[PDB]
Amino acid sequence: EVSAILVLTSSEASTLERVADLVTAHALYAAHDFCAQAQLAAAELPSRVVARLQEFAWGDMNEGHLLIKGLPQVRSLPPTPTSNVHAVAATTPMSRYQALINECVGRMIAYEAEGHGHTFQDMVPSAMSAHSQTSLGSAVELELHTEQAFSPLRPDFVSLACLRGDPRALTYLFSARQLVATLTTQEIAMLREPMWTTTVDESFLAEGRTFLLGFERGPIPILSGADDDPFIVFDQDLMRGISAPAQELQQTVIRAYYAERVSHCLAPGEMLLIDNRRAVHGRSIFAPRFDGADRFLSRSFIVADGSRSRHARSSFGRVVSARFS
Ligand SMILES: O=C(O)CCC(=O)C(=O)O
Ligand SMILES: [Fe+2]
Repeated sequence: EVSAILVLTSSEASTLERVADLVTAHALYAAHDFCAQAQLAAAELPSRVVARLQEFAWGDMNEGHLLIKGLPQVRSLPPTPTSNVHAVAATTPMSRYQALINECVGRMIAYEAEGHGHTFQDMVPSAMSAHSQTSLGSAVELELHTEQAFSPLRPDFVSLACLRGDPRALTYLFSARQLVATLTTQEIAMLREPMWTTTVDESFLAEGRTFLLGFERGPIPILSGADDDPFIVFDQDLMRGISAPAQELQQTVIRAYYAERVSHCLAPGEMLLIDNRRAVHGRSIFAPRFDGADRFLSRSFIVADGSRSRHARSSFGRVVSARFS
């Protein structure tokens, strides 16, 4: 299991519910005002909660993730949308609770090329099966990855709030610290070498869309940073080793992930913060019904520094333009 857990008491959950009334702007149509109101209102959250979130945000020895339990109950939840294009989560009370927690940690951001720049994306099963694929997506394991491995503007954190869970849908987490503990000195040194080229994810592609950084990037290393607190960039579908040993080292990371990954089945009222520099994530197979009661998460992204993406956004805008990813 996860172990890095923050459990809100009923009094803390009640304070959070009250503080959410200070966030009144439309999350989709006035994203910057919505996020700025959440950042200001987050000062009213219980100090014990704020302390834990700031410690996690600092990063040093943070475990790669933070699971938050005991959020106020999801009460009049609409049916789970059958597609992930509606942005239903963005108008629920859970999205306000998620914004308050997010804005303690850092600045919320969105990407034009990822779910049409929605402040909160609906993470719901897709019935879609493209040419290469032999299954709709939930029918296969979502492989270990860091979010936007190809992009220097990738989020620092991935935020997932659970509206409806599925008991067979396990979220898998595996930290860069867990990886390094299983490797030899030589494997660690090689993972720190720029031996992997990156490719823009197919979902980021569009007619007439050109990326300033091109379609193929790198070579880049898989590991970087401090020896005792390494950062990881990984994605087997979008990363190709420049040589046979670099390709074999990707397999070594995958085997270590299967051996050491921790799992958690997200349930209503829970929120998971993933440190996108310190951990990789994945998801098991599950069997959605597309009946209105399927697994439904609200996903959002966090960056420590909004100035790093200013060149890619408009003034008082929260959306990174596609060509800059
Ligand atoms: O469905 C999950 O548990 C995680 C999905 C995922 O890859 C994400 O949140 O980026
Ligand atoms: Fe992901």
